[PDB]
Amino acid sequence: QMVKVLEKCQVTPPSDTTDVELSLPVTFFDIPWLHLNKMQSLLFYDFPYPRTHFLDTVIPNLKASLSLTLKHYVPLSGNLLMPIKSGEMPKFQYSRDEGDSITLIVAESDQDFDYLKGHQLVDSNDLHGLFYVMPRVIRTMQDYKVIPLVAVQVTVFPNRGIAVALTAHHSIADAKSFVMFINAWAYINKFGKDADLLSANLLPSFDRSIIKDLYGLEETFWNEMQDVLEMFSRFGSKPPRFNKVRATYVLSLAEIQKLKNKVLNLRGSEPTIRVTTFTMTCGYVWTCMVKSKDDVVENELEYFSFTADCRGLLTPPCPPNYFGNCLASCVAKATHKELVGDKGLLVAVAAIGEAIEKRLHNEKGVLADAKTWLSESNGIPSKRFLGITGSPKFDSYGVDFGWGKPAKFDITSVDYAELIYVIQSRDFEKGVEIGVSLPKIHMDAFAKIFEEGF
Repeated sequence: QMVKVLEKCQVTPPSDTTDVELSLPVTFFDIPWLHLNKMQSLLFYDFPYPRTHFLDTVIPNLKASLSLTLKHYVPLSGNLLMPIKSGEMPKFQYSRDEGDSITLIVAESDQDFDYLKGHQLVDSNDLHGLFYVMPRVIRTMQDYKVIPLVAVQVTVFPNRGIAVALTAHHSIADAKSFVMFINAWAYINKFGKDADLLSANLLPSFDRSIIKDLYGLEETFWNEMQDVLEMFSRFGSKPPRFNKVRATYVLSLAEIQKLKNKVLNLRGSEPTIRVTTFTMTCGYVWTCMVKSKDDVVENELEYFSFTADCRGLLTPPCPPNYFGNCLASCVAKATHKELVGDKGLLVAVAAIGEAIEKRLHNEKGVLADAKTWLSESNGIPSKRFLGITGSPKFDSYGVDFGWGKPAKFDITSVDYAELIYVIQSRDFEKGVEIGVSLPKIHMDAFAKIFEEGF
């Protein structure tokens, strides 16, 4: 590692313009995600300015803007409170009398910045190295442990660029919500204290009185998770040495059409299939991902799990800007023989759409079968699995602290699993950037089959 830390500090919300306390409940949507304490989000920026300007001006204004935007995102300055004793339930808490506050790390790195941001093969470890390791438990009260929610590590590459590296506990925000926060923080820094986050649709909602647990999912989800939380809680927070490299792929909207029509042409008349930019991009990626395994050296089932934002399907109406987890587990299944065969792309896209219709588009309600979300996931062999985090809906390249849009946005937390992430493309309007992570021998296999599909 060539990352040297310059300063560690604490960012609090504004004093005397906040409540001394804010307690927040743990809805049944948040419970599946309680054991995941890393939802990393890296953002590289071109910054052709002297390290002096960085420290003199850039760090203050970020420290400054972060404080202001915290008065609208208060829970992010608090912690998660995990129960130590049976019969108590988790919660979120911000106590200003505890000096609750996000840890900012001011760092300086001496690596090649144009390398760390590129789309060509990038060592995944170099990327995890730019993130601060949040503690597992910052203090133990008498009912619950206190687990931190957010830390950011700003890191300068002198005369090259800046890398903003955030780390959120997955209990407090899903992909949509966490990107809203990053975009408010950027927005208030760029424009200033008199920045209208409401008008910009970057104003959260923490009211969960309208989140109602009508199917008793909260009780069921807690008890299934009990086993998981014990096992996964004893993982020291340091990033393991990943034997995985990162590569980045870009599809135009037109290259999605070349995939769309490829599916339509493959005589997908028989049953009409739903063909969207999302189901396309996964469909094609999953198909390549399955084939890559073979070229490295069966006829079992391959699974592809993804999340879906229920905020729009809930009842009562749940605000679009509701902050927190609000996701649905979807698991496509398909035959290895079929996904690698002549109709592989067509099989995959059909499979992914057939998973949303039974789950999300379940014409009986989203939560109708939700007592099963937690018990399908575990029935996936780790050997036959693909996952996708993020969504083209989220404005990942709109995070502009005042230096321009980002050079790259990397959901770095993918390496912890057989995952890919799909992000709004930076340079193409309705395109997508697909972040893939694989060992290099494997990764070469992927890209080959990825290139050949056109």
